[PDB]
Amino acid sequence: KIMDRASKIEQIQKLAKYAISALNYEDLPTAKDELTKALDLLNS
Amino acid sequence: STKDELTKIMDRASKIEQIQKLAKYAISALNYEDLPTAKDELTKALDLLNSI
Repeated sequence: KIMDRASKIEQIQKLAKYAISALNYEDLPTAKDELTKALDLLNS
Repeated sequence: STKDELTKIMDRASKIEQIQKLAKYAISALNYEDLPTAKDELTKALDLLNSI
């Protein structure tokens, strides 16, 4: 469960990195979806 | 208004950099399992992005 949660946190961090990358292209819809997914995941 | 449009490019651009910075801060916060901070940062990032 500890390692599991740590992986969930890794996934949130990865999504945030993906969003940062998308924004280098001003790819707003991609970054919106990735941030939304990171937030939904962090909530649950 | 070349200058005024450049101001806009710089401002919307400043907003995008702030969104990226908030995401970076959230990544760092999560290294400390600091969920409330990361949640606030991602929320602010998403709100700023929706304003563009």
